Amino acid sequence: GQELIYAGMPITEVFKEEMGIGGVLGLLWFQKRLPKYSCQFIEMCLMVTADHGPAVSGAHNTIICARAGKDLVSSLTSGLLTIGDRFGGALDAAAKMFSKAFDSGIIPMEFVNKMKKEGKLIMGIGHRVKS
Amino acid sequence: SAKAISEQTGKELLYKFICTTSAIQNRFKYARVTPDTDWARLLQDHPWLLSQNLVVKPDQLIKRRGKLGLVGVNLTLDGVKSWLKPRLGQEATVGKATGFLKNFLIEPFVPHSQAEEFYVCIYATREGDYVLFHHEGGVDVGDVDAKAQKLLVGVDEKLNPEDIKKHLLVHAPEDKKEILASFISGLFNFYEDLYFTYLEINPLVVTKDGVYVLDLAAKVDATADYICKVKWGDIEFPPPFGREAYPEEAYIADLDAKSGASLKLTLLNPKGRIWTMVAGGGASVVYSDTICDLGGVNELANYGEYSGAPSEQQTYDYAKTILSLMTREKHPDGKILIIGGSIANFTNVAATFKGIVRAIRDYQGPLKEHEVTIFVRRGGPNYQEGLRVMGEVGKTTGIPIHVFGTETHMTAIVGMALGHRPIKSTTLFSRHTKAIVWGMQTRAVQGMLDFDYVCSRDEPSVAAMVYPFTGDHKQKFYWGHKEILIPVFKNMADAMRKHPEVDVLINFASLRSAYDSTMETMNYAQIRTIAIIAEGIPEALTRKLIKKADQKGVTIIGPATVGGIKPGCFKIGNTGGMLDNILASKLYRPGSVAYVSRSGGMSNELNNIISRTTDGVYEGVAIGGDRYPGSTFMDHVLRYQDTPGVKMIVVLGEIGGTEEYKICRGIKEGRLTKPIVCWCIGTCATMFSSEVQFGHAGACANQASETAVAKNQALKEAGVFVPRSFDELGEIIQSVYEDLVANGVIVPAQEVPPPTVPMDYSWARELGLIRKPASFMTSICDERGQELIYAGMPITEVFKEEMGIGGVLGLLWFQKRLPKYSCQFIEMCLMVTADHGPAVSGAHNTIICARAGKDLVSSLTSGLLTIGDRFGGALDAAAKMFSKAFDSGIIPMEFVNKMKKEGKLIMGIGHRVKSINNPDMRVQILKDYVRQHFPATPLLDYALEVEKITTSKKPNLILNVDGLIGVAFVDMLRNCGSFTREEADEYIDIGALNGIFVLGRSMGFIGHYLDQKRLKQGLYRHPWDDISYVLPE
Amino acid sequence: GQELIYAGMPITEVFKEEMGIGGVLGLLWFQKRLPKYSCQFIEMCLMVTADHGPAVSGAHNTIICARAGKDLVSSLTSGLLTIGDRFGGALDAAAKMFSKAFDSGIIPMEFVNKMKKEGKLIMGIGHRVKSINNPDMRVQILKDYVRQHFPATPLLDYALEVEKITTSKKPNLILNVDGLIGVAFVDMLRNCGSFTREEADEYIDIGALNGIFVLGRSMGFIGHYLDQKRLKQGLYRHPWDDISYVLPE
Ligand SMILES: CC(C)(COP(=O)(O)OP(=O)(O)OC[C@H]1O[C@@H](n2cnc3c(N)ncnc32)[C@H](O)[C@@H]1OP(=O)(O)O)[C@@H](O)C(=O)NCCC(=O)NCCS
Ligand SMILES: CC(C)(COP(=O)(O)OP(=O)(O)OC[C@H]1O[C@@H](n2cnc3c(N)ncnc32)[C@H](O)[C@@H]1OP(=O)(O)O)[C@@H](O)C(=O)NCCC(=O)NCCS
Ligand SMILES: CC(C)(COP(=O)(O)OP(=O)(O)OC[C@H]1O[C@@H](n2cnc3c(N)ncnc32)[C@H](O)[C@@H]1OP(=O)(O)O)[C@@H](O)C(=O)NCCC(=O)NCCS
Ligand SMILES: Nc1ncnc2c1ncn2[C@@H]1O[C@H](COP(=O)(O)OP(=O)(O)O)[C@@H](O)[C@H]1O
Ligand SMILES: [Mg+2]
Ligand SMILES: [Mg+2]
Repeated sequence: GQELIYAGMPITEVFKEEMGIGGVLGLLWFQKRLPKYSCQFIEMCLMVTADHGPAVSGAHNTIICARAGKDLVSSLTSGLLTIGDRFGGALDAAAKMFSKAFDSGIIPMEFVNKMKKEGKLIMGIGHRVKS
Repeated sequence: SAKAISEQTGKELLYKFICTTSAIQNRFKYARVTPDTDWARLLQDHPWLLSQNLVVKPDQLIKRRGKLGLVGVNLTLDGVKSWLKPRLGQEATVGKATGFLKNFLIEPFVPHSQAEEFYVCIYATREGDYVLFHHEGGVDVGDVDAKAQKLLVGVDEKLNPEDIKKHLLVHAPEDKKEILASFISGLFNFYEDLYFTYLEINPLVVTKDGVYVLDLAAKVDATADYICKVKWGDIEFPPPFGREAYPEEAYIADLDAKSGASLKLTLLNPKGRIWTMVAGGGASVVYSDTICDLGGVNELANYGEYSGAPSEQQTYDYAKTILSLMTREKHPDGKILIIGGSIANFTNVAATFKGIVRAIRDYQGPLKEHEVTIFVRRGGPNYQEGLRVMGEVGKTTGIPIHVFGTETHMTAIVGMALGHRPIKSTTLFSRHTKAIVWGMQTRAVQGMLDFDYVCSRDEPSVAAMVYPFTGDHKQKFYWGHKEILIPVFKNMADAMRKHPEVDVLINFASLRSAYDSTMETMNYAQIRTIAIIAEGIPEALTRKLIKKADQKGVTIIGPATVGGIKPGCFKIGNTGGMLDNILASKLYRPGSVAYVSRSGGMSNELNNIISRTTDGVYEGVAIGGDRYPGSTFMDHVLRYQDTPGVKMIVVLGEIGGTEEYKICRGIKEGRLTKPIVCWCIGTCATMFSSEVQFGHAGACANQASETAVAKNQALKEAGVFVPRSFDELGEIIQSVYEDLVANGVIVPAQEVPPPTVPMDYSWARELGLIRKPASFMTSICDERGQELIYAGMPITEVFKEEMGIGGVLGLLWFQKRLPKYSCQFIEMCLMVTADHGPAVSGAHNTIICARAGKDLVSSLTSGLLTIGDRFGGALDAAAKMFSKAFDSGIIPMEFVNKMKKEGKLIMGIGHRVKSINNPDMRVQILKDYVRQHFPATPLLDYALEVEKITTSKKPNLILNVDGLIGVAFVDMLRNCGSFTREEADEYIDIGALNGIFVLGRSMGFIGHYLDQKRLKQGLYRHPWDDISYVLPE
Repeated sequence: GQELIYAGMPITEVFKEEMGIGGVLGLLWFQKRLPKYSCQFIEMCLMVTADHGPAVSGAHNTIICARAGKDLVSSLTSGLLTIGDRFGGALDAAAKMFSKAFDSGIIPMEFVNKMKKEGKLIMGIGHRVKSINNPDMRVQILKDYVRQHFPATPLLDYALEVEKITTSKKPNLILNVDGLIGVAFVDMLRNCGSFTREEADEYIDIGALNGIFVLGRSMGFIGHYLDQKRLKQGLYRHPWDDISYVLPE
């Protein structure tokens, strides 16, 4: 077009309506004009997940790669490719687990015990130091 | 179709599987004798042959053997051998059939009285299976239908044993009723379980000792093979007495059995000069009728058909069989090949004709030697291209081929070749009909939509598709020039629920699952009409479909049909084909003529004929070719009688069954008042010496009344407009029509032009009307062909030439057939670069990745992405640096000093531990191979001179493996003789050397991934004590 | 060390013993000195999987990427990342499927019917053009090799029985190259005598078969990258007339 359109909304309208990164993500991922608290929450998640030091599987790989004299894209992707199972997968895993448990109609205690019997740990539960 | 089995086959099955309280005697006591019998072995296997007297008779589907002196009764083995001496191998003429007596059965003689002989018969009909019994059995029973007690076991009914005693055994001796009732009960269950359609035991003997099955004649429903294979085993279906069995027939039968397509071949006269290769069960019979009407009966070599969209390969295998058969011996007047057919509904004429053309090319020498002339007539999908390739093969081979299309009357080529001429619910569909299509049939759906658009329908006729193998999704289609979406459902229940407007289902399920999916459809009350496409559904299953449909008021069109068409309203699947044919035959608007045919191909020929002779088709239905059509000729004729828009009816009948007589009855009763035109195909069968099963499963006359000749006569007598032959059908339709216009019965509507649909891109390019530029360009591999090609070399040749990995790389990377030493050197490089431990950047990243629980590709690429500069780059760097220096003309010492001045180190020089006196083995291995096999190594020589200098500074400044591979690879490209300097230089520049490292090391990295997984290594996190955190304040 | 060691074997010994690429792969992937027929068969697989034209998901991506002026590694990996499910996954899928079916003890007919009921198609069965009477040459090359050199082929034997069934429905439901490599590789791991059942099963599971395809096809992909560079091919932009834009209102 004569203007860039994000999920039916023109780029000028996107700015005029003060959508923000959260709002833009709403259009491009979900094709929705989300409530402003929802946009703000998305932005908030992107901020707390921004980084967690250079020791983690992904950061380490990017660093190695950067240090092996590679480009931004190569270095970034080399790190991103670790994201998925044992690294960064927990968000999806936790959401899926709890959603299943909830929707199954089992009470939290039944769920806790079900996991123990099945020999599974709860995703999204536990911390190395935080009490 | 129902096929006869030998007496031995039937008895073996009976003895194996019958379940009765009755003690059946002489179980498996039979011995088969042929002219090749090893009597010593026969006697070893059948010692009972010496235990009592015997009976001997041929087992060749010969009826009334006793009356022919062909049953030798109460003989010793010596007597049997003497009886066989003048008979075994002898020719015999039984009626109009003449064959050789080559297969006999020997069984124990069963002494009994004439009073101990009984007659039992079970046979299938639409309404169920009749069970016949007579107490006066044997070689003199006479008319069993009139005499014998008869009992109908309904379609899903069970045979009540009390009914056997009550209705059937009325005249049976009292002391034998219990045993007969038990046997008959078991016999019926056997008949059902093994899919018999006819089972006669005459005589059945019952003595003080038990039950004896003296004779057995039977037919099984051969279409039930997929069910009964296990029980039947390698069941053999013999040719009728008088005909021989040929291996070419068995070959075609095996092809037929392995596909939805229909492939049929029966040899009538291998030495005949008239051969046919016609598409369709209907058209093939019409062409045979025409040939016989023109006096060619004695010279007609075969009867056969191909239909149901066979592939190019299937058509090739079919055609090569015919061509081989017609070039066995020369005929003085040469030979003729008739390649005909209707205007096809969906068979791809180009694909099938390309198969035939390939066979013609392969047999061109013999065809010319045998003076073969070919005549072609065909219409249907891509027929234009089909006709072109036929014409072209004639030109290139010099074989005379005369090619015709839709403008030539179907059977006209026969006269040319022979020198006679020079060269329930009344309304099923409306303009509102919505259908569900079962099966992934996107082409048929698009064809329906193209028809709907030109018919000026408000909405598409297909509301949804059901396909159980995929998940629910939407499929793209075209409504004019507009792209639309049609939903596809995994489950039928979802499609029905979401589309309550649907009252029609078109079932494209294969024969294997059509029964269950049709029964499933009938659980949805919304569905009032079901079209069943599949050919080959067992008759017993179709009867169950009929029972349920009748009780639910559902109209079934099919099985074994293309469907039907209602101009202006609705088109069933492929019926009527593509837009070109819909427009040509004016199928976009209704006329006044309604028709019904068994044949799909012929229904589209009727569309053509009717469009040319009248105001056009009002509605047409193809009932299908099966013995029990879901809806009959009468069912549709009555709908047409009750449809005011219909002014005349056309019926294309067929040999087999007595359906057409219902029309005679309806006229006589005054129910049918509209003019009816009818022609029954299959008049040729009357002239054949043995029974012939035509293409349609139902096209076989089991009684005199079922012949086409008989039916045509009866219809003509009843007042139906019957032509002299199929050739005069068009003439009679036009005559009836013209009389109806004259009498003001019909008022032809003024013609309105229909909506215009764009040509699909596909056809447009094919006819070269448009040109569209390719966005891409490749030169290394071609997968489009009959074989995979790597840079001009076919995959088989790659293997034949023992190219190896190195050779394949030469092809795909350089598009060159490299010298074997060069290939081997490449393989050598991949081997030395395979791995170098887990400590290096890439291996480390792959390992971290595999430990982070990732897949092989993610883990491998995570490590590959470290390749390039500081890691893995040295091969390219060394090659480039040394090549530049060499080519500049500077001597090695000048180069060493230049680099020092420029503040650069020499790439490919240096090692942490390997000294000049302590060499790197990888370097040695390669250096030695290179020196021993390469014709020239100028750059390696230069590099070794540089090494001489550097090692005199520090002993570890040796030429390392990256330098050695780098310069040797340059020497290979430059001096192997496959590349110009320009080419060699380009390949180095574009990074072929980086490719070597990457490809080589990928093996090590995948190795590490597998290792970490097998070593069950947990998530890695780098220790904090190895990280200096220098953050702001 | 003073010498490079591949799974306990020094690099000179590797060359001296004429191990070849197949032999090297034996050591690095499985840590086994495989029979020479097994090595040669591996090399053969890597050759038939080398390439299959520029139309396939992966090749296309590599080409686009090369044309967008990127490096060998970026272009290769951009293509490799498509390998896995609907592209190149079939070898693993077929091997796993047939191995399960075989080991379950169900006869080929039971298996064929089980799949139909479960609403699943057989992985490694079917071809767009190759018929039972018009064979896939890659399948021929390998089938013939294996029949000649594999001492035992139980799973291939089972698969060919399943092929017998499927081809008698529709003639193009042949055992394709992904099915043929899949089952032959299983037969190799199980019957070459270098692996315990447990070992053979672990290797299939951890996706050694995906490795074969990835490694093999990497040659074709690098081939394409080089080709595009040499063909001095410009930046690609997909044409708008091939895209249906179904945006909200
Ligand atoms: C008992 C003891 C040895 C180990 O227990 P611990 O470390 O506290 O607990 P565990 O490691 O067994 O884990 C506790 C529970 O959390 C559960 N759990 C852990 N992580 C979980 C997760 N992410 N999701 C769900 N459940 C989780 C475990 O399944 C376990 O369940 P259970 O108690 O129902 O079996 C320890 O508590 C102890 O030393 N106690 C002192 C006893 C003492 O004084 N001894 C006498 C010396 S004189
Ligand atoms: C002088 C000394 C300190 C360091 O020198 P070194 O390690 O031999 O040499 P360098 O590290 O400087 O490298 C040697 C040369 O190889 C060159 N070089 C290194 N790697 C190279 C490569 N890959 N390609 C090309 N040139 C390379 C360097 O440019 C250098 O060149 P130059 O000699 O012309 O300057 C060391 O030799 C020494 O300790 N000597 C003993 C002196 C002694 O006994 N002192 C008295 C104590 S009482
Ligand atoms: C029936 C027909 C419409 C569609 O059938 P088709 O294309 O041969 O077969 P399908 O698309 O349904 O697939 C055939 C079988 O292969 C199976 N199959 C396909 N790919 C498979 C795979 N990869 N693994 C396993 N099974 C597979 C399907 O499950 C199906 O099984 P089923 O037959 O047991 O249901 C078609 O054969 C036809 O047109 N036949 C001619 C009938 C005729 O002449 N009609 C009368 C006109 S007058
Ligand atoms: N094994 C046998 N023992 C005694 N009589 C037999 C035996 N086989 C046949 N018969 C007699 O021979 C007659 C003719 O043979 P049959 O099998 O009925 O042939 P067809 O019906 O062709 O004439 C039978 O009706 C029966 O009387
Ligand atoms: Mg008899
Ligand atoms: Mg047919």
